[PDB]
Amino acid sequence: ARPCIPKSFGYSSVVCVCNATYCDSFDPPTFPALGTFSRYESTRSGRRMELSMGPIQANHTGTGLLLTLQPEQKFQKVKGFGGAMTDAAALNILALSPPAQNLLLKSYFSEEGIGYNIIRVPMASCDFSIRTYTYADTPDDFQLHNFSLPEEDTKLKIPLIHRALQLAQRPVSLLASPWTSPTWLKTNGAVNGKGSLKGQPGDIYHQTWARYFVKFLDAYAEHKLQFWAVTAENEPSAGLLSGYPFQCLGFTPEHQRDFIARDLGPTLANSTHHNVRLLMLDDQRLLLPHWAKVVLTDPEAAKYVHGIAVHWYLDFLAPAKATLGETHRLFPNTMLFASEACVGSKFWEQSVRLGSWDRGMQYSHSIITSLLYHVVGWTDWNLALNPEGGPNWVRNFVDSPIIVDITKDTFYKQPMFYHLGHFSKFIPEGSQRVGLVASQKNDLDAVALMHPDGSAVVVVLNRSSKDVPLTIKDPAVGFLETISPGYSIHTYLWRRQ
Amino acid sequence: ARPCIPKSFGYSSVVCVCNATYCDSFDPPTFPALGTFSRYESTRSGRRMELSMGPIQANHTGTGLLLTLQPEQKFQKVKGFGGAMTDAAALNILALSPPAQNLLLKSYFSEEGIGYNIIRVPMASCDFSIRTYTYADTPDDFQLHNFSLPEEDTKLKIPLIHRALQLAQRPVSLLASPWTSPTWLKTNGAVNGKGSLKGQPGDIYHQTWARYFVKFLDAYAEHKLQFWAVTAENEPSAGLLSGYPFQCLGFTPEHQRDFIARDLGPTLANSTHHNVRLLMLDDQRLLLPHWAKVVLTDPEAAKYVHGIAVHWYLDFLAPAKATLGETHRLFPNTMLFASEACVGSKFWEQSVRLGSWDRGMQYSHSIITSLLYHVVGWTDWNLALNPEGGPNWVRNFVDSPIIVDITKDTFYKQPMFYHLGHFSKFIPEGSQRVGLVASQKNDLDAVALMHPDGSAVVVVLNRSSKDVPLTIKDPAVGFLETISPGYSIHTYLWRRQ
Ligand SMILES: *[C@@H]1O[C@H](CO)[C@@H](O[C@@H]2O[C@H](CO)[C@@H](O)[C@H](O)[C@H]2NC(C)=O)[C@H](O)[C@H]1NC(C)=O
Ligand SMILES: *[C@@H]1O[C@H](CO)[C@@H](O)[C@H](O)[C@H]1NC(C)=O
Repeated sequence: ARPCIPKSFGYSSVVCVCNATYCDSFDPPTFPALGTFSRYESTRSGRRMELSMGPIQANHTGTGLLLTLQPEQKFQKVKGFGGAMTDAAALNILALSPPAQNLLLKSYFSEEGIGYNIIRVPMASCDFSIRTYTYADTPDDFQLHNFSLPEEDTKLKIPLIHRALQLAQRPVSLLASPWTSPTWLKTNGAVNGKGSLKGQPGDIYHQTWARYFVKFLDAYAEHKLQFWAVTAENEPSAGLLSGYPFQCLGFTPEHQRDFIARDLGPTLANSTHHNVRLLMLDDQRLLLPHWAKVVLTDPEAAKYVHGIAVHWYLDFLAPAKATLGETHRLFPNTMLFASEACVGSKFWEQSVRLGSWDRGMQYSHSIITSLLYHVVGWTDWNLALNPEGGPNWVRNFVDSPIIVDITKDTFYKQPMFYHLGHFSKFIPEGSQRVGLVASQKNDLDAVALMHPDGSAVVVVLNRSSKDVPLTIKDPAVGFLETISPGYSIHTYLWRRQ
Repeated sequence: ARPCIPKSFGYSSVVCVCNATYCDSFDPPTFPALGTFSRYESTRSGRRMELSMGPIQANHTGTGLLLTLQPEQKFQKVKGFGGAMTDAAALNILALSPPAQNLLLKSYFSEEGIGYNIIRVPMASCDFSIRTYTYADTPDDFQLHNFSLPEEDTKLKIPLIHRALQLAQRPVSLLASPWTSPTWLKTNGAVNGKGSLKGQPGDIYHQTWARYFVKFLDAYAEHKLQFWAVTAENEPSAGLLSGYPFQCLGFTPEHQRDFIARDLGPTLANSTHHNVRLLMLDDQRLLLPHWAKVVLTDPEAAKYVHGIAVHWYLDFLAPAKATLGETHRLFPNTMLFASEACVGSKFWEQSVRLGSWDRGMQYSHSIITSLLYHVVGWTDWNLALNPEGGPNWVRNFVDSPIIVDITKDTFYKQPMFYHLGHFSKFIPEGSQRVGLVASQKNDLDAVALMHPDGSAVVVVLNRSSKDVPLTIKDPAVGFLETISPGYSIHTYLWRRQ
């Protein structure tokens, strides 16, 4: 329907401007006849998910690199893509006037949008909140009667989550992650810094931290929202580092293991939410395969765990083979899921860089790499932030895909947003990654998956400056002749039958 | 040269039998000397455009009826006259022996015939086809790889058009019209029934439908044929009716308006055929002025519409003033044009009355009405039918100026043929209707036009049983004393210098 309204801010590309009466959107998707492919392009130079089409001819006039689809080579199945509804995000969003709010949600969740089917939901305050609270801050309340939900959950997170699910293309799943417990179960009695839970797994401190997990669940359920999964903690490696500034609860791998085993798992198991899946190690990729080795090799924990959740900090190198690769090898039946990613901390980079293509590229390179190493789903950090890059009670240190300019009632869509969309919109839940063979060495990143209905989808990223001539072969349909422009991103689709 | 060979089938008048060795034909056209007028005469009693000549008098003594030419009451200029090359027609025409054919084509297109200067051409199958087909029946071919012309076009319609042009000496203009789009573009997936273009204008369905016109014109260009104009759709209103039996595609006027502005207009504009004119509403009179108001008050639609096309059901009433007149008043610069007419649609009447005089009169009466109300030219329906009024695949049979009996290798020219001829032969493209006031109430239908060379033509029709004596005054030259025999049609021509 409506194209991108560009705006430069002195970066290598532009964002797209939406206010309360215009936003760039998509038409109900079409499915071109067997023999016909669809392409979506976004370029640094300015193009933004633009639909074009062409032939899958059975001749082969292309003499460069070949990408051969190998549909019989079958890999993991996809949970889906989304991002987190942090206090920050909820606040920045409700700054906007209601019509702007809807153009915004639609952008993320609608078919006119990019089809998010996941929302990560922090359990009380995190660094991206305007205050440090938990759901039971009243002291020595061990059976949890003053367990309540603040204005924050009741007015901000929850009604937006409802609206998000109304607009949604597809069914949406919900993920929870606690940052810190009530401070009267902490070795340090403080929402941050080197301070774990009190006593040892099994004891009453440990048993209450588990009941809070259940309570959060009942509480969100009165408002009629069920969770697909919860993480055991967000970033527990962090609570062992003295002077950690954000809300954090320490857990050595050995500690998480025994906690899940004796407390979290059994408590969850015995409750009406026994179907909510538990995820472990909600923390950085360099903590694997070790953390997995420790938690899962003990039978009594492992039987509760459904997946391992990881974090991409896109400012840092971290070899996938040695981390995720090795992790799948050691437990091929244990799913890998990416529960947070963000970029913007390099001290010398503005936290929010409006129209940064490099950052979009970094995003996609990260998701592709993800799926080539067995990952079932990728989840962004904040849905929306301000131009400073907040509101964060400690410091802005990360960008976001949508930035909200409250003073001008407009909001902007970063190259990030579209580099994500090239995946989330075209890989429904149930899709399965399938083989895809390069004919030769190439400066491109590629990935191929297969829709539920059995149609193909291949994302191609170019991070070099040079254009790249490319042929994608599909054994059933024939050859798809194309060029992949420098600094670009294509998502190709087609029927196979 | 050769006169009509008459034969009767028990109706009020005769047909002119023609075969492979004989057909009634005209001498090469001449002009009356200044001071003399020319007459062509057709009568129920058997005279078939008989040529005679007589003097223009200096003075006139009388109390009887007086038609006064008003050379300065200048009105619409004239595009011309012709008829439609439907599959049915081509098929009938092409099933006679070759010399039977040439004679049939010359009957319509030569100077020794009635010199048609328009052929309307259906873009694929109508109800006067023997099979349903589009040019793009492969489903979801949004790119129209498999767009093409089947035999109906390539061995029937085109060859016959080339031959028709060859024989014609006035330049012939072609007009093209689609009944249905491919079925994958339509909401109901059928060639018939309530249905329309999917989605909304500016979308992919609408963009394709547009491209289809251009492909259409591409293909006909490759066979060295250019079209003067196309219609936005044949009988759009019909596509809006539950149960509709034959090829169609339904537009509300808003739909048609928006389609024209957003898709059809631009697409034609950005192509080699931009010169091709575009006519809106290829439907019945009662839709005016409404449809006219809806399309023509939107300037993004108006800039594309070169005129308004109307269908004339002769068995059926419409008030000329409240329809055409009013429309001319609102849009004097959008030409009215008649794209179709037929007799024998109405449920209770026979499709073919061979030799029906009553039918010819119904023709000229209403072609004169057309001219009186700013219609710039006229296009009959099927050039040739069979004695059933077909073939037609929903059995939607109706009459035709020429009826072909293949078992006898013989075709029959009807009163309609000559009734049309009285106009088509004597009103070259560029003629301008002028005023003609009567001196008193009277049973005649008349019309006056001036040719491009400056000389006069007046058609006089008598639908009463009684001879009317009358005089035509033209101040430049004098008086024509004549009689309109009862149940007759006369065409008069004279120089003015
Ligand atoms: C076609 O029509 C012509 C004219 O009607 C027919 O020839 C005439 O009819 C009879 C038969 O010989 C003769 O008395 C006349 O000499 C003919 N008249 C003229 C003007 O030619 C002829 O029979 C028909 N042709 C065919 C092939 O059936
Ligand atoms: C369309 O046309 C091409 C070339 O003429 C042909 O090889 C192909 O098989 C056709 N496709 C379909 C779907 O009919």
